[PDB]
Amino acid sequence: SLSAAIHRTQLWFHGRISREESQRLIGQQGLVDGLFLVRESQRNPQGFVLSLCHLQKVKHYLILPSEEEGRLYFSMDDGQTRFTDLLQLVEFHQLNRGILPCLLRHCCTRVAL
Amino acid sequence: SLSAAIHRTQLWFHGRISREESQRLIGQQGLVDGLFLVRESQRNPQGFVLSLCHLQKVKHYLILPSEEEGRLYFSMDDGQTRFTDLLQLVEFHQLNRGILPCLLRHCCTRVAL
Repeated sequence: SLSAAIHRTQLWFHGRISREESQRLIGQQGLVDGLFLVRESQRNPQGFVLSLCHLQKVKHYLILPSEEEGRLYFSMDDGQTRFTDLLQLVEFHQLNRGILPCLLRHCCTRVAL
Repeated sequence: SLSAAIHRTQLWFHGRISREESQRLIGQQGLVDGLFLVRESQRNPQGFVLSLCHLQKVKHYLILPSEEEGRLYFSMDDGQTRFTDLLQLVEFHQLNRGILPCLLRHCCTRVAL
C-alpha cells in the first residue's frame, strides 16, 4: 500500500549534500552492507557520486556526464559502462555489481515513510 | 546535465512531514501558483496529502488508499478519479485540474539541487 503508493519515487537521491554528510547519514543507518545513496559531487559539481557501504567502509564513485551522437550519458568507469540517467544506473547495479564491491541493496534516505 | 541525470527521481514526494513543515517549505521556495508537494499524513497512518499553493495560499488534499475487490487504487475524491500510485496522480494533474484549483506546475523539491 505504501510500497505501491511510492513505487516510482527515487528515495536514494540526495541532491546537493557533501561527502562527509553521506558518510554521516550512512554511518548512522548502521553501516549496512549494500546501503547507498546518490548525490551531487563536491569536487566535480557537474557530476554525481554513488556513496556505498560495503564491509563497514563507505566508498564514493564519481559519475560523470558525457555526450555521444547527440545524446547524454552518465558513467562511473570513464565511459566503459553507460547510462541514460541515474535511475538506469541504480537499477542496473541493484542486480549487477559491475565495478562495485557489492549490489545496491538498501536505499539510504532522510525521508520518513 | 542535472535534469538529464535526475529524470525520473520524483523529488515532489517528501514522506511524512507536518502540515506546517509543508507550508514552511512551500513558502521557502517562493509561494508560486502551482508549487506543490506530496507528503504522508501525520494523522492518518495510511493517508497521503497533496500540498499545493494557489493564489498565495497553501491547500491540502487528502489522497487515500482504496481496495475494491483485491485491487488497490489511490484517490482524492473517494474513487471518482482513480490512480495506481502517486506518480500517476501527479502526472495527470500536471495537465488536468480535475478537482484542483490549478495545475501542478512546480515541484517543491525534497532535496537541494
